[PDB]
Amino acid sequence: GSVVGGLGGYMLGSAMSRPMIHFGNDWEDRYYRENMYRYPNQVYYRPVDQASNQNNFVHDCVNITIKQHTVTTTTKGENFTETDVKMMERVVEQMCVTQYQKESQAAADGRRSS
Repeated sequence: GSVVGGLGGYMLGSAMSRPMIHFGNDWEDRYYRENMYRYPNQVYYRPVDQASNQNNFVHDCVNITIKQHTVTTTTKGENFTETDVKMMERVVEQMCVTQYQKESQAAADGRRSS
């Protein structure tokens, strides 16, 4: 899975499932579900050595995977709205929270295996 000219060496995760978010609003929970199939399954990441945190890895990951959904995708027939992107800021966070933990464990525990 490519990008607009790579991202400077960024890696790409395995496909993932949809998180159950708990926004609090029934309109969000509905809207989320009404579009849950359109959200990404995979997230880009950087390797865990130089940066390594649950903040910066995960913020940038949202910015990035969203950007691929904004430009690598909206120029091929997609057209996410503000509200769809606002949902995506959560969906990719949850995904890249796990991707961070996976990559960290697979580094620290040595189990380099997605």
